[PDB]
Order: sequence, then C-alpha cells, then structure tokens
Amino acid sequence: SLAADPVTVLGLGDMGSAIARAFVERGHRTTVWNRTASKCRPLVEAGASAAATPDEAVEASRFVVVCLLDSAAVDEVLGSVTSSLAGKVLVNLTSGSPSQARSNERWARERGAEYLDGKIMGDPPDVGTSNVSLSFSGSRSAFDAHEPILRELGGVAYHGEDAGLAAVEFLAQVAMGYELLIGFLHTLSVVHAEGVEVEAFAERVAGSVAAYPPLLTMMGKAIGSGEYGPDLGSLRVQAALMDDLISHRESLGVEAVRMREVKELMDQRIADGHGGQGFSSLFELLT
Repeated sequence: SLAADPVTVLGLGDMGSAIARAFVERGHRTTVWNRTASKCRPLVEAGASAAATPDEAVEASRFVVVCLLDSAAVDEVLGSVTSSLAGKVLVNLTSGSPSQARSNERWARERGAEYLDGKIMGDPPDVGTSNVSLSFSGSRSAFDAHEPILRELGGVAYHGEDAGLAAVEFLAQVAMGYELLIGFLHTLSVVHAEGVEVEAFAERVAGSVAAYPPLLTMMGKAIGSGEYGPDLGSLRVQAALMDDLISHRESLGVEAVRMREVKELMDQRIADGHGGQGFSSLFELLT
C-alpha cells in the first residue's frame, strides 16, 4: 500500500540500472528486465523485482521506462511484447533520432499506450541529483500527469507535442558542442605553430568561452525578431578582421575552413547592403 506508482524498467545497462535504482529508492514497486538476466541481481537486492521476459515486465506496471543501448535494441525488445499495452505509459529514454521517436509514438498509439520520449544529459552515477537533466517530448497531458515521477531522475523540461523534439534538442546541443570542440583544436594548432604552450592557452580559452552565453542569447533574440545590429561591431569591421585571421593561420599552414566560410558570408551580406548589421544577420544567408 505505497503511494508511489509501480514502475517497469526495461534495460539494465549503466544508465538503466541507475534509473531503476532511483525508482527503487523512492519507494516504487519496481520491476526490472535485462537481456542478460544476471544484471537484475543487484537491482533485486536493492528492492526491485525481476522479470524473465519483457512481457512479464510490462505486465507488472502501467508505467514502463525503456533505457536500452540504441534504437535497434528498443525495436527488438518491444517487438517481443505479446501482452496488451493499452492504458499504459511508455517513457523511452534510449538514444535515437527524431524520426525514430515519432515512429515509436505511432507504434504505442496503435496499441493504446501513451508515449513520452526522453533524452538524458549526465552520467549514471548522478541520476536522481541536480547534475542530471532530462528533456521530454510527446503528449503534454502525459507529461503533466507524470512529471513528478520524471523529476525523481533529475531536472526535467518539456519541449512540445512533437515526439521527436527531445531528440532534436539532444542532437543539436551535442552538435553545437562538437562545433566548439573542433574549432578549439584548430585554434590550438594556430598557437602551437607560433610556439605557445597549448595547456596554458587552453585555460585562457576557457575563460573567454565563459563570456559567450550572454552573447548567444542576444543573437537568438535578434534572429527571432529580425532586428539586426552591430553585435561584435559592424560587418564591415568584422570582415576586414576575418581576412587578417585567415592570412595569419594560413601563413602557419593551419586550416581555415570555417574562417573562410564566415568571411564569404560576411562579404555577401555587406554586398547585399547590410554592412552595418552584425554577425547574427548572417543567419539570413543560411536559412
């Protein structure tokens, strides 16, 4: 007679085990399943119950959380289900594409189940703390009714009705990080060719990057409204600076793919009569 809802967790990898542990510690009657059945033993010792098949696992609860390796693993496990999922809520926290999340929603709807797609930012040891954040998309009614359960895993945010929006958010944020990181490596190449110690320079880059979040928010506001101004100076001033940037790094034998790309966009926007605007206005040339 516990006030916590029963929960089923499919998948006991590092993340899935941490999610199952969080539910067990919160008093939920937790039923777990894993392709390798032996991985259930530590969860059972913590207070969970094990299931031999995914069918037995989903039959134990209305709330089913899927945390497997990838989308192919989700298709195989859910495809082995022969029991009714009508009236259940399926929360998929497995990595995957926006198209796959949208397909999963249709698969659940055909079976009478509600569907939420979630994406996790953080490490399994931090599940249930403020160092893990989760993005969700799908039916708003399903999110609102189960948000207190989801926030037991960490910080939670809802992105919209489109079931693929959480996957869009995840892939876009990760891509942005790799844009930053590869530009970081190429910048280290420039200073290394000049005899600068890269380790100390990297720490100085870290301090410079910390001042950019306020600039990114402002650029998003200018793009969303269409009011473009000289953010980092006029485009005429920035374009002349870009040529100096390209000449210096190329004189050292270092690549300049993004620097030359930015210069071409700046020159086009200036030629279009918008030389007094700023960097954010280059978005009009991309989309």
